[PDB]
Amino acid sequence: MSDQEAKPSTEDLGDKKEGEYIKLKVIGQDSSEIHFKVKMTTHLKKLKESYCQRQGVPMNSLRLLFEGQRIADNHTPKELGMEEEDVIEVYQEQTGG
Repeated sequence: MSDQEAKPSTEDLGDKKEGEYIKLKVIGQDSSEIHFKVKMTTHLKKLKESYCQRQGVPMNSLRLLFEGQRIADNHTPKELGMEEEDVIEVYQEQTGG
């Protein structure tokens, strides 16, 4: 009733232990914690796209930011200052409705 979530699109569900990548975590306002695997030299769009894919919500509904800076696509974790945790904060801001 009154839901705005679609079907969760799992991009990856295997090779959790067998791989050379770290596991990041995203904090959602709806008390949601998603864990996904990624490398430190990967694009930042993959981080945001994976998080929204698992939830099944519109991209223009939640804003992802880190330490006050904006996260784009051609950005790198080493540039934004992402450490071992790689955890990003999300804020609910629907464009109109």
